[PDB]
Amino acid sequence: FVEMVDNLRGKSGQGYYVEMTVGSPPQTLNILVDTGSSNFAVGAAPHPFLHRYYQRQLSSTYRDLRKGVYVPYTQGKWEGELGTDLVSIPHGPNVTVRANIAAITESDKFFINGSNWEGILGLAYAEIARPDDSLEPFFDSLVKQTHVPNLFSLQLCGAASVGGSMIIGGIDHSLYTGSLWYTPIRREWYYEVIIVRVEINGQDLKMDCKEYNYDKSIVDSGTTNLRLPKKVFEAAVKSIKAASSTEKFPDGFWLGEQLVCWQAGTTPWNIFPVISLYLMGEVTNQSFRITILPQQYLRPVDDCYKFAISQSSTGTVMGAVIMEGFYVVFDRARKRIGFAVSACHVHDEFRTAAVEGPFVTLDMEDCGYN
Repeated sequence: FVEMVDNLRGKSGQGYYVEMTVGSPPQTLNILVDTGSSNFAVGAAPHPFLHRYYQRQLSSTYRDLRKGVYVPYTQGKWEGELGTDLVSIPHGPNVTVRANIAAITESDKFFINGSNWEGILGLAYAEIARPDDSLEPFFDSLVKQTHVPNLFSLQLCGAASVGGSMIIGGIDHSLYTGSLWYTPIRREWYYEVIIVRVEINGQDLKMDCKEYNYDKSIVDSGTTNLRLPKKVFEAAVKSIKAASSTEKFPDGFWLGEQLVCWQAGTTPWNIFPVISLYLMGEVTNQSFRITILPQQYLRPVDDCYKFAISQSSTGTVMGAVIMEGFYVVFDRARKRIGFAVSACHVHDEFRTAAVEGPFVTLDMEDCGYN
């Protein structure tokens, strides 16, 4: 696992990517680690934003599936030709597997000009893969063709360049402190979990827990911000404004638009509240909680910061904002996701992030949306 430590790189806001090789001979490509999707797709044509791309014709092990794939978006998309080839992760488990690969030949609003990645590794379940759930995701193929345990863990460390670790097939004790707590994976499509309570500085936000998971909550390394549903968002902001009312900020700030700056080294951390998310536990009526410091939802860009908490309309998304404070274990074998304080999170000299429990929480099922 020490071979896999620090195997993730990236640029602030551009996601985390891991190095991979495809085809024979091996072609090196940087791939985005996305637990919010399920396709392994890489650029396979000279799009101007790409440092490089997958060249099928040069791989003796490449197999054309004579099938196309089209993945839409809010207003963009990527499309390509399906196939399979030998895939490997140089700084991962010492194995090689034949996996489905979507060679991207055309796309819009997908690649980022100036980024250093050329593809995406969707680690979620087949259920949301494209064109349909028959296209086996990379991880399923990794597990079914080798003896790598069916689980991976992520330690996203933020900072400009960012770094992290994706421990494949295991858990590395040196990446976290305290104990690991597990929440059940409600359903195997996205990495869906259930939030049963939210607190700001220790004070309940007083809301029906169902509003916290409307219309779902997921753990997504592919998203940058902690995204809360409207009702929840406004409630959270109203509460954070109050806590930091000692100072005023333009409406643009609370919208991730306009930023805020303070003399280098004089950021008033103490005036920003800590947020607590209570997740359903492994035992009936039992829950646990995770708390992020403001250094988590106030990401840098003299010191300037941008509100890293935005509203959503597609449910709660626990992106880098949340994940960067914890070591997240995607225990696929046991349908659960574990959290523990990350060994690389940024902390105050007074307040400290945490993962604690147990707590007694009744009718947690009711929090789930249907």
